[PDB]
Amino acid sequence: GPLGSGALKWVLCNYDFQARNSSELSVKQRDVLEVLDDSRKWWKVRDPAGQEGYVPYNILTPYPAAAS
Repeated sequence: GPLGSGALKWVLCNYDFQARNSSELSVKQRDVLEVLDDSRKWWKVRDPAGQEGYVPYNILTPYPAAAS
């Protein structure tokens, strides 16, 4: 088959978290966001409205697109 060159790495939230301090951003249990930085516990992500902000990785989870 072909090689491809466009594999993004989204995350699915598992708990809600209100955040508006200065450079933080609120998230919800059904929100889905794309990871921009993972250097520390405060991951940086982009929401579907076009903003950005920091959030703790502990409430975020991978997007394996499968469950049981």
